[PDB]
Amino acid sequence: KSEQLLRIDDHDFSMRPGFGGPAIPVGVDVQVESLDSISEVDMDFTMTLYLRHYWKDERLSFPSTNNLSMTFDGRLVKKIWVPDMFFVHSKRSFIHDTTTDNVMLRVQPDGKVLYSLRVTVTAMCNMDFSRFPLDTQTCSLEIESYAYTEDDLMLYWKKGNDSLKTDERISLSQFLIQEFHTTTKLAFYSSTGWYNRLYINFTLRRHIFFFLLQTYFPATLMVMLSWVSFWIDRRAVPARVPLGITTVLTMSTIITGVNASMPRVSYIKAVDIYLWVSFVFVFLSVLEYAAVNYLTTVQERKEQDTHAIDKYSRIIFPAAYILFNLIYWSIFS
Amino acid sequence: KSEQLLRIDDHDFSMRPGFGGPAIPVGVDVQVESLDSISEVDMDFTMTLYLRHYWKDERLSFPSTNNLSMTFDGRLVKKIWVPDMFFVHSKRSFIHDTTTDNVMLRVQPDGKVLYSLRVTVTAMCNMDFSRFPLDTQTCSLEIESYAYTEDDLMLYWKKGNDSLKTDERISLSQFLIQEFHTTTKLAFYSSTGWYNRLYINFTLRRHIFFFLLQTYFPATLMVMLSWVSFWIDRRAVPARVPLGITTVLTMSTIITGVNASMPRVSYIKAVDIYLWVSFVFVFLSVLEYAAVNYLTTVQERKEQDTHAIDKYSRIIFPAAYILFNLIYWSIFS
Amino acid sequence: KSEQLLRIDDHDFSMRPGFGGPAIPVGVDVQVESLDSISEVDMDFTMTLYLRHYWKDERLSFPSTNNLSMTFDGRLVKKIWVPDMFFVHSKRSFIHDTTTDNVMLRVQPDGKVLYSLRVTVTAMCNMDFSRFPLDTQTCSLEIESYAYTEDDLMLYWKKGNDSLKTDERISLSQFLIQEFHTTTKLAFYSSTGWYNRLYINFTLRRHIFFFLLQTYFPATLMVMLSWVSFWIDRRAVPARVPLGITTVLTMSTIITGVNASMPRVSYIKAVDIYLWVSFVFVFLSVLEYAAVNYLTTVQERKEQDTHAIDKYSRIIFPAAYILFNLIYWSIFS
Amino acid sequence: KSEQLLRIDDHDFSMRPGFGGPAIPVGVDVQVESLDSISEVDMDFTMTLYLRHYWKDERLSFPSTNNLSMTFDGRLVKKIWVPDMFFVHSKRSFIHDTTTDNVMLRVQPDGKVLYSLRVTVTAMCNMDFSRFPLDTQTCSLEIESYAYTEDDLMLYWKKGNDSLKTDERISLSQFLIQEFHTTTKLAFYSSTGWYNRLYINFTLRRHIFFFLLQTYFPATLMVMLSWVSFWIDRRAVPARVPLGITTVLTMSTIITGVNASMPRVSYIKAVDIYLWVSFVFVFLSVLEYAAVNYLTTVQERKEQDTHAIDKYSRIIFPAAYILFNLIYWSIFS
Amino acid sequence: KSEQLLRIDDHDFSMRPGFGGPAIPVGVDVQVESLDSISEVDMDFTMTLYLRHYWKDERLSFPSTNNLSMTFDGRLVKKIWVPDMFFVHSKRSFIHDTTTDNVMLRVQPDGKVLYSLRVTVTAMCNMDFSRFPLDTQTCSLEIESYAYTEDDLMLYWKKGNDSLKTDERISLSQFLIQEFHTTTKLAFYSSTGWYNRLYINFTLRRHIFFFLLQTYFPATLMVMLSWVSFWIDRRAVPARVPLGITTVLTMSTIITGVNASMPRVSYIKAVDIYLWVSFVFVFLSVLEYAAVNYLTTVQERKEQDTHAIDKYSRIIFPAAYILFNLIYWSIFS
Ligand SMILES: *[C@@H]1O[C@H](CO)[C@@H](O)[C@H](O)[C@H]1NC(C)=O
Ligand SMILES: *[C@@H]1O[C@H](CO)[C@@H](O)[C@H](O)[C@H]1NC(C)=O
Ligand SMILES: *[C@@H]1O[C@H](CO)[C@@H](O)[C@H](O)[C@H]1NC(C)=O
Ligand SMILES: *[C@@H]1O[C@H](CO)[C@@H](O)[C@H](O)[C@H]1NC(C)=O
Ligand SMILES: *[C@@H]1O[C@H](CO)[C@@H](O)[C@H](O)[C@H]1NC(C)=O
Ligand SMILES: CCCCCCCCCCCC
Ligand SMILES: CCCCCCCCCCCC
Ligand SMILES: CCCCCCCCCCCC
Ligand SMILES: CCCCCCCCCCCC
Ligand SMILES: CCCCCCCCCCCC
Ligand SMILES: CCCCP(=O)(O)CCCN
Ligand SMILES: CCCCP(=O)(O)CCCN
Ligand SMILES: CCCCP(=O)(O)CCCN
Ligand SMILES: CCCCP(=O)(O)CCCN
Ligand SMILES: CCCCP(=O)(O)CCCN
Ligand SMILES: CCCCCCCC
Ligand SMILES: CCCCCCCC
Ligand SMILES: CCCCCCCC
Ligand SMILES: CCCCCCCC
Ligand SMILES: CCCCCCCC
Ligand SMILES: CCCCCC
Ligand SMILES: CCCCCC
Ligand SMILES: CCCCCC
Ligand SMILES: CCCCCC
Ligand SMILES: CCCCCC
Ligand SMILES: CCCCCC
Ligand SMILES: CCCCCC
Ligand SMILES: CCCCCC
Ligand SMILES: CCCCCC
Ligand SMILES: CCCCCC
Ligand SMILES: CCCCCC
Ligand SMILES: CCCCCC
Ligand SMILES: CCCCCC
Ligand SMILES: [Cl-]
Ligand SMILES: [Cl-]
Repeated sequence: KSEQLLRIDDHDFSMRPGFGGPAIPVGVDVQVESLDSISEVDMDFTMTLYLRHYWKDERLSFPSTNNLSMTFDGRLVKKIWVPDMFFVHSKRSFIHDTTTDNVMLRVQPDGKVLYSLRVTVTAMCNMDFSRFPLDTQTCSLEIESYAYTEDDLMLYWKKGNDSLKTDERISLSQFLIQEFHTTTKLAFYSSTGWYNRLYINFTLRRHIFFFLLQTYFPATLMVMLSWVSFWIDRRAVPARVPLGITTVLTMSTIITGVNASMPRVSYIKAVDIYLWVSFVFVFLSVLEYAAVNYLTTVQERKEQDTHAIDKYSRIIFPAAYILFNLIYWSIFS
Repeated sequence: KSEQLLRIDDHDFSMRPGFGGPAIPVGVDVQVESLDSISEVDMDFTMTLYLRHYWKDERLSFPSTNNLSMTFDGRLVKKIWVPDMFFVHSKRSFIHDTTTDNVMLRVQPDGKVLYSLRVTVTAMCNMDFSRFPLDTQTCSLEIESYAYTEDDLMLYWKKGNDSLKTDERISLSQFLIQEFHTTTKLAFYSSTGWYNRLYINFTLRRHIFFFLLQTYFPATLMVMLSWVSFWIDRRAVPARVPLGITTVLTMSTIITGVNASMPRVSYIKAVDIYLWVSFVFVFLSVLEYAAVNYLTTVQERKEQDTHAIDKYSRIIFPAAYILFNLIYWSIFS
Repeated sequence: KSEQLLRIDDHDFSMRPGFGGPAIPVGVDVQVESLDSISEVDMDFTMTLYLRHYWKDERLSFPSTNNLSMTFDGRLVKKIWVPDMFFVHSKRSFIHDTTTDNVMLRVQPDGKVLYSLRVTVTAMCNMDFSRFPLDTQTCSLEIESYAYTEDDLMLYWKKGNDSLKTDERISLSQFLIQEFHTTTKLAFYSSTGWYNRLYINFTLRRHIFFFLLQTYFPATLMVMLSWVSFWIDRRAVPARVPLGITTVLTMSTIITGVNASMPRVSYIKAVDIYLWVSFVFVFLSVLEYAAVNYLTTVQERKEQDTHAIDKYSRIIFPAAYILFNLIYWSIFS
Repeated sequence: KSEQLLRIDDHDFSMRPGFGGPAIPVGVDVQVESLDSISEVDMDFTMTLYLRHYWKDERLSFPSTNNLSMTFDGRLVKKIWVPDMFFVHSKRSFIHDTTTDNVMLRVQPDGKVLYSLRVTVTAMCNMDFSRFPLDTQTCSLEIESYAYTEDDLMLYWKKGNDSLKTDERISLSQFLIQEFHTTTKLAFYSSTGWYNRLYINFTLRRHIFFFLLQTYFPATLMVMLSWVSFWIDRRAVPARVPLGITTVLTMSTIITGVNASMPRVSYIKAVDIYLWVSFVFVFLSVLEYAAVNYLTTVQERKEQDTHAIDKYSRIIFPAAYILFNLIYWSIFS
Repeated sequence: KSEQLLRIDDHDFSMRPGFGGPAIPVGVDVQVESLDSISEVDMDFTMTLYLRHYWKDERLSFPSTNNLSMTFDGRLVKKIWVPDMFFVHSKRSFIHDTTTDNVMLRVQPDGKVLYSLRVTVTAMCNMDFSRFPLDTQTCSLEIESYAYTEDDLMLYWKKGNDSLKTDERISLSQFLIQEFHTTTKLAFYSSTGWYNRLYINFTLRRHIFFFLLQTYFPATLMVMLSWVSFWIDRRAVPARVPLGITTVLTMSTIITGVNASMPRVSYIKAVDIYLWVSFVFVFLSVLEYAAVNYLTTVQERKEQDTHAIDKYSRIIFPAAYILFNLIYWSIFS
């Protein structure tokens, strides 16, 4: 029996290696396999990865006439001491178990141990949509020991920034992913003390041109279309009135359609500001002709060429819209 | 073996400490990690948190030449007595178990015990949407012992209002969160007796300006647009009629779009009252011109300037709308 | 050890108390905590409740110098006999287990037993939507023994109609709940025999005024709007035609919007009958003017005041609509 | 102990009864409790039912002074041999376990056994939507032994067609259910040999009148409405043009609304053919007036009653539409 | 006892057969039962299948007077050595367990073993939607050993390309499936070494004609409809203006409806290019008449047949649209 080469029953494996003395160092490496999904309303993301641990335990040393190591599956884990890592700020997680538990332990003749397992985790990520669709988001995944403070267990990245590897084909449907890197920081709990925490960081961006074409283009086109009435004969009332009211209806249907396709976030975003300013411009173009028609009727009744209001509007409306665009795009980049 | 320092087999751990005498006090602290989601149709919310217990048991005392404590994981829980807390009015819950069970027990030389675990819970919260979107909601999470009355177990907050801590970055996508605090109250069950119950309370609010811009603004603009026809020449029938009917169509499409984007709650809310009053105003503006056209035709036929009805409507319609707004906003704040 | 006061190993607890003789009576009480959700497309509902059992077993009697009882958690259940209740016509269910299993057993010195547990269940409820939105639904939850016929186990409500309690704040978002009560009935299985079955009954109703305002009001308003054309000068063709076609478009958009907001049930309901009759009325109002215009043109061509058709339509259309409303509301209440 | 009346430890229950000789017959009965849901996009359905097995085993015979049988729950199953049935072509399934496992075994003095359990299963059902909404679908549920060929285990329906019972109130929201019956057939696996397979068959149909009223009626009405322009004076251009373009807009909104409410199946169905032919008819009615207006203008310019094209169109359009309807309804029933 | 014919307690089954020498070959066969679902937003698919393993182990040989084999269920798996296969790049998986675990082991007298189980798996599949709806996708499922390198375990397809079988009725609702085949490739891990990997490959295609009819047809029809205005008398302003603005509204509603029915992928696809070019064509047709009306008014005022712009537009617009179509369909096939 291979489990008799390790004196399992001759040691108390409820205590850590080196108990009573200096803390035992534990090194960590991570390989990220995929990014599975992201939820903008609930503000979280899901990832699948391999987690690997390295440490030494003299109680597991065994004699050998060669330098070959022994390999075990998950059934040995319950018989020896292993580190208790957990994911901070997570919502749910599990360890894969088909066709059996995806775990393993490799033991060297001198007592060095490698511990490897495959896991899927869902983690929280606070997002800010004020600048949508030109926003940028930063997310992180955090790893910590549940029960051992830094006086008993010292947790660190085994090879610095070389400890993190990512799959060549990692992708998300609606985002671009960039800038993976690692950091570390100490955390304090008033109940028990100081703990080491490890971080994996990355950044997300959107495809700007899709949103420009889908949203900003039609609204600008409809605003430009409302200016055509300034060049039409003021005596053609049955042509001037329906044009304005139909332009208002078209802009309203565009805004409703755009609202139906964005994530349901109930606060003001940049694209909403652009759309409602455009709507106001279209509304004012109808008030202009109402004033022109009333004044012309008054003059004809009193008495019994282009009106000045049309002449000024032909210049004033586009200049104001251009100024609004300059200010908007200088503010929102 | 560390489990032989505690005389596990020398005591009956199916009975409570102090059995037969006064009740044993148990103190509680809570740390809230995140708020995960909220469901308005099903009226519930989900939270993740750390739960900690404090009590003393002389049967667990052990000799020591120093003042160091001993730490165990979840496997020891089945061998000793622990308190049986549960969440009142919950729908589902679970204890996190990656990479192992997130539990631990720390025992002092004199028998003081700390018991800590990490849990996620979904709890019910009755909501009232009568004043939407200006409504305010209050929710709570409740903790109680399943099997021990106040004569056997005395449950209390360990440090009063200092027993509750919340994460600095706790947030929800569509709500603002404020005013966390704790309370206690006694509950009675006719089957078994009186029990102590603990409460965690907080309040939720919406972003008002988003809803004002998205709903109240377009409806007011369309009502103001329907008043333009009162200043148009009454002889221009092919201009007056299509304008009114198209305004009615536009208002209908706005209301349908607004209904499609709110939570599916099937009873009358304040925003519905505002929208349908505006729709009635638009309808009456079409009836007005129908009457004017009929009377003018009658006069011309009998026989073979501005009509009085237009002159009065130009004043009467805006004043009535202003009065309705004053009453509405004095009632609904 | 408290489990040695009961002679656990001295009895066969695979057989029922009173084996070989008359059936053992088992009394039941229920406390309903909440109604969690309802699904109209799948026709089911979800409930959380406390289930309590009462019976006597002389094998569990123990000596005592007082009248104190002994209390145990769920670990003792596997060592003694307990009744095997299950929920008939259910789709899924589970027993709550945080922070431990929500079970308990209390034993009196003379052998009386109380058995209590907390459970969540989803149950089927056939619904009929023919009279929507004026429909009424009745639902029930059913409890039965899996393996014991009425000759071996007699199941009954412990205190008649006083055995059922409901929470003061029980509510559903889109329904009103009324008339909780209990019944019993015998059921027959050809495979094994006769069994006792217990029932919990209640009734659901909708908020009528919300549906009246959202659906019936706009359709009636549009039908009334289509009658305006009967009072407009027949010589104003460019005013009469667009009005009718735009009214048809508006009614179509209303019907599409209403269809989008009801539960996806694919058979004919009362509100559909009302909407499509209104649509037919609007269609006929356009055919009327087509006939008038053709006849006037014919007369003028042959040759080279109000037409009779308008005069009759002004009376005939509203009277027919009123008659339809009287018949409809006498049929559907 | 009742388990000592059966000599459990005196037999090897890893082998089948009658090992080494002729196959053991196993009879099956089924009672269907409900149909829980159906998914048209994923093509599957869910059912809850009772499964019962009958066979004889002389190793379980016990002495008795009467003819009473002994009843056990699910804990005995692991100690004896039972048949290993599984559901072919299923996606997921489970056995109900509240308040305990819904299993039982009854043993007669001579060794006859009844084995009963309650289960929920989701099974695949390939569907064809070419004739929607006039399509008919056939589904089945299949039962087979996992590890025993027909040489070792003979599986059959215990009472032929009387072995299947269904609940009196079984229903689905959007379908009608008819024609339950059973069949059997032999299946071949190249890896291990021949196996017996049992089938449960049924048929589904839709409510035709709901779909006729919701889809076919409005499209026919709009096609008939487009024919009104053929009777309007050709000199009234501002009446003829807007009518045609608005009819096109109305038909487009109807088609979009209809597409939004059907199951998302991306290939051509019969109702799509009807709708797009109607759209083509409406388009041609606008081209007709364009030609008429151009020819009239040409004649007046050259020079400086009803046109023949209108006279022919008044006859030709309805006859072609009637012919299309005759062919369509002769093809699709 | 059949488990005593195999000397279970006489061997260490924590080590592989042939330990210390050449690697043990393991052959694999696969039978695919169904394709359950596909998710375009999350980019994954789900499959159900049978997995079979073949290898030899002399430690399991048993004496026999015949050539009959012995069959066991899943309970024996924990007592012997079996291969540890897992699915690479998967998100979730499970082994079916109704009415018991769907596993089995067959052992020949000379020690040959067959190991069979039924499993469901969800796997990732990166997709590219640039050419939608004319895109083609390729997916794969991958199988690998968790803990044994190629020096200890040699994994291969048992019968080459004959090792893969698929069900005759495999189908997906929205895709066509073709070209199943197998491959193999070696993979390298810096942590442990080289491993053998097996692949199952297949291809997916859409139904082109459904998308052509639903999207490309209406847009082309509306572009052709906008050209009618070039043949209408330029003096009929109240006919020319509303026609153009209503055509713009119709095209906008078509585009919104089409966007609502495609998978929510936020980057530019081929069908979007076609739709927005068509929208631009419709917009330019309105600018053309604005210019014509202004020039005619200027000429009449100065002074106090067909205009040249209409004559050129009647030719220029269709030729440009035809050229765009030729380029588009030569690029996108
Ligand atoms: C790894 O590189 C990143 C690059 O930004 C840096 O921030 C981080 O500190 C580096 N970590 C180590 C351990 O070198
Ligand atoms: C904590 O403060 C809140 C503030 O409202 C108060 O209501 C509550 O009673 C306080 N509880 C304790 C234990 O002081
Ligand atoms: C309880 O009251 C209801 C009231 O309708 C009645 O139907 C039922 O029979 C009563 N049951 C008992 C046990 O009294
Ligand atoms: C049961 O009746 C159906 C009726 O169609 C028939 O097809 C089937 O063969 C019958 N089966 C038996 C076992 O009689
Ligand atoms: C099986 O056939 C496919 C056909 O494309 C080929 O690519 C593959 O290499 C073949 N594999 C074997 C093992 O013959
Ligand atoms: C509330 C946070 C600042 C946002 C201010 C936006 C103002 C938008 C006005 C648009 C008027 C149509
Ligand atoms: C039913 C609860 C009181 C709500 C009353 C609202 C009345 C709205 C009338 C709107 C008419 C258009
Ligand atoms: C099919 C069950 C009876 C329903 C009959 C409704 C008839 C509705 C006709 C509406 C015509 C527009
Ligand atoms: C592709 C399978 C045959 C379906 C043929 C339908 C043709 C529809 C033409 C409709 C033109 C508007
Ligand atoms: C961004 C990837 C290349 C896509 C270029 C498409 C340009 C579309 C222009 C449409 C104008 C209406
Ligand atoms: C007995 C162990 C208590 C652990 P704790 O103080 O709850 C901190 C957990 C996160 N590192
Ligand atoms: C034997 C224990 C019964 C507990 P109960 O009377 O059901 C009250 C549960 C909530 N504190
Ligand atoms: C051996 C027990 C069989 C029970 P059955 O005859 O299947 C009836 C189950 C519902 N009371
Ligand atoms: C060792 C048992 C193999 C069973 P198999 O040949 O995979 C057929 C399974 C369906 N009846
Ligand atoms: C001790 C075993 C480590 C395995 P690993 O190096 O993590 C590679 C897993 C995939 N074949
Ligand atoms: C209309 C676009 C002008 C603004 C471009 C960016 C200048 C800051
Ligand atoms: C139109 C807004 C007037 C009401 C503002 C609030 C006054 C009570
Ligand atoms: C228009 C409503 C009249 C019908 C009311 C109810 C009379 C039966
Ligand atoms: C317009 C309906 C005529 C077709 C009915 C069915 C004749 C085959
Ligand atoms: C309008 C269709 C012409 C293009 C067909 C394909 C030629 C490359
Ligand atoms: C919004 C412009 C109105 C014109 C009156 C000067
Ligand atoms: C933009 C309209 C200005 C009115 C002319 C004073
Ligand atoms: C929120 C500031 C935006 C200002 C608009 C240009
Ligand atoms: C609603 C106003 C009607 C006008 C008749 C006095
Ligand atoms: C608001 C219309 C009043 C009619 C004039 C008496
Ligand atoms: C529907 C009314 C038509 C008028 C012909 C008498
Ligand atoms: C309702 C129209 C009747 C036609 C006059 C005979
Ligand atoms: C289904 C009967 C309704 C009749 C309409 C009044
Ligand atoms: C579609 C009909 C066109 C008329 C030209 C003869
Ligand atoms: C249907 C239009 C036919 C044109 C007359 C020859
Ligand atoms: C887009 C065409 C405009 C006409 C001016 C030459
Ligand atoms: C397409 C319009 C061209 C204008 C004539 C020069
Ligand atoms: C992305 C290239 C498409 C060009 C349009 C013909
Ligand atoms: Cl006009
Ligand atoms: Cl006109």
